[PDB]
Amino acid sequence: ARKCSLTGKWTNDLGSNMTIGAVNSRGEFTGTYITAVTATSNEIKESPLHGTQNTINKRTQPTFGFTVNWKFSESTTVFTGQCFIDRNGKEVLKTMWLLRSSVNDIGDDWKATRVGINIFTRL
Amino acid sequence: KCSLTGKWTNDLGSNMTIGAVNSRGEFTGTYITAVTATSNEIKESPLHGTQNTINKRTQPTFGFTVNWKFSESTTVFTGQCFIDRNGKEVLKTMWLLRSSVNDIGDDWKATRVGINIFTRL
Amino acid sequence: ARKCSLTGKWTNDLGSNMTIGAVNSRGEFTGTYITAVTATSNEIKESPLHGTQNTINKRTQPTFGFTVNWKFSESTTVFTGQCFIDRNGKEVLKTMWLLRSSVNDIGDDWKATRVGINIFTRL
Amino acid sequence: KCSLTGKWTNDLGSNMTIGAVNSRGEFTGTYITAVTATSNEIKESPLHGTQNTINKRTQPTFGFTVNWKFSESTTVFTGQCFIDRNGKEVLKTMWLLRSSVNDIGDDWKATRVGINIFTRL
Ligand SMILES: CN1C(=O)N(C)[C@H]2CS[C@@H](CCCCC(=O)O)[C@H]21
Ligand SMILES: CN1C(=O)N(C)[C@H]2CS[C@@H](CCCCC(=O)O)[C@H]21
Ligand SMILES: CN1C(=O)N(C)[C@H]2CS[C@@H](CCCCC(=O)O)[C@H]21
Ligand SMILES: CN1C(=O)N(C)[C@H]2CS[C@@H](CCCCC(=O)O)[C@H]21
Ligand SMILES: *[C@@H]1O[C@H](CO)[C@@H](O)[C@H](O)[C@H]1NC(C)=O
Ligand SMILES: *[C@@H]1O[C@H](CO)[C@@H](O)[C@H](O)[C@H]1NC(C)=O
Ligand SMILES: *[C@@H]1O[C@H](CO)[C@@H](O)[C@H](O)[C@H]1NC(C)=O
Ligand SMILES: *[C@@H]1O[C@H](CO)[C@@H](O)[C@H](O)[C@H]1NC(C)=O
Repeated sequence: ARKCSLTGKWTNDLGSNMTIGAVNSRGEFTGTYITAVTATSNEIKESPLHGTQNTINKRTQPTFGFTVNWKFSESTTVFTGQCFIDRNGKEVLKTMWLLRSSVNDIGDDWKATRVGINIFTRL
Repeated sequence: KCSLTGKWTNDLGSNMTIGAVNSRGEFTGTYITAVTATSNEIKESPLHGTQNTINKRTQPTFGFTVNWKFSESTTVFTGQCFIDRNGKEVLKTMWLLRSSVNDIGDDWKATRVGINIFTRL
Repeated sequence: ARKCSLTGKWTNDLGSNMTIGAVNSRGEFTGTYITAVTATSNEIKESPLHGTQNTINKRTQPTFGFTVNWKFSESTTVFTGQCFIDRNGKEVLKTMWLLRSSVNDIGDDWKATRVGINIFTRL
Repeated sequence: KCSLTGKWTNDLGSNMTIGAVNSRGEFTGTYITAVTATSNEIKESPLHGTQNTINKRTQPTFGFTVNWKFSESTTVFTGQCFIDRNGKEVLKTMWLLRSSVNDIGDDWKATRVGINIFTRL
């Protein structure tokens, strides 16, 4: 088995691209995220992401999570998933995400959150 | 106006502290739990995230990741900080708890979802 | 303790009310859903729901699922959960839901689904 | 022109069938799995749902509930029926798997979520 590393350049079937840097010995990493599309009426810009990889038992397919701090809207996405060596020997990030929109009144909180799923593959 | 910095709790009986929020929107914090999805002994785990600063809002959205120290899992949270006129702050979140699975054909059952409100503790 | 039954009239935090009729031998039930808020701009009609309670091992706190076929929107909400006897001995539906919007292009499927959670309590 | 009625599969190897959809949008179908979250023997299971017929879309939304016959669980699916240039149909869906828990204090860990595409069998 290889080790499934988070570090490097990734893409998805939405055509978003994301780059993750070194993971430090606390599991932290930083990177950038450029989306191809958007839920808002706003102009897209690349954005920073920050997260961690779980290092408990030093697993080769670790779980992780990261936050995308969108720099062109009031939104936040969080991703969480696992870095897998797929059947064909490629590393793949299997993720799910929550997209939280900003709402003006707490009475609209019920509808502020979308969910989805994305595979990331090495670009 | 609404700020993430503080000690906070939820109805599961978890306590979370988040420290100061830097110019870039970043913070760190701790998360201690009382109930789990594992048999392993509970340890305090660290957390990192960001609050969105766009248009300098007073009820910002945010996300963070909790890096479990007692299991192989990872939980992410995202929500929005709501404040009233008395300055009562509440964090309305949803979360995803990703378990580790040994084989990729098990990925489908690895993700649990739920919501939690956090109150000032 | 008591059998937690879905049959009856319920309410939530959002001010929605719903009535579930009798549960049949197959665990099927039908009902109506009347909402006090939406994520559209139309006028609220009462909407039909249909679902099932799970009757394996005849649990007193059964899981269930149902579909709300919105009569004033091109959307569908599904709910799934468990009928509990709460701490205070009152019957409660603890549910999670997905709200699926119609999108016009397949490329926009990603953004079509919201998620939340609601307790229902007896009206 | 996108319709639910048919025999379907997904990448987990479950096959579903759905019957005719009546004027009231209702259907019934069956669901057979090859993998489960349970240790019990798989049995085929019934499903019930509706397609949304408002403004009579060629690509309607829908939801259904799978009444598991071999565990105490319920799964609900919701999505949209997409049909392409040549009549190729696909159902884009998302689901919630609700497990049974004994105490209300355990409600929080009871729901998993995922996504699946169904294609014609
Ligand atoms: C493009 N996307 C992507 O590659 N995803 C995996 C999903 C999760 S975040 C969303 C984009 C959000 C921009 C924020 C906003 O519009 O509020 C979508
Ligand atoms: C106590 N909890 C809490 O405050 N939540 C909002 C939910 C989401 S994280 C979960 C605890 C997970 C511990 C790690 C593990 O069990 O592997 C539960
Ligand atoms: C009122 N609601 C309610 O009692 N919920 C638990 C949530 C789940 S469905 C949504 C209402 C949707 C109306 C249909 C539409 O907006 O297209 C919201
Ligand atoms: C095979 N599956 C499938 O085709 N899915 C889309 C997922 C969501 S339901 C689950 C099967 C659950 C069986 C019941 C149980 O384990 O209690 C899995
Ligand atoms: C993703 O990468 C490709 C290849 O580098 C580039 O053509 C494309 O524009 C990138 N996507 C975005 C959204 O910038
Ligand atoms: C949380 O806070 C209260 C008082 O500050 C304390 O009694 C309790 O033990 C703490 N919870 C955990 C899970 O350690
Ligand atoms: C819910 O029922 C209550 C009491 O019967 C009533 O005041 C209210 O109108 C109902 N809600 C809606 C949205 O119809
Ligand atoms: C589903 O359909 C395929 C194609 O007919 C068949 O080989 C397979 O056994 C079926 N799967 C299950 C779980 O019944």
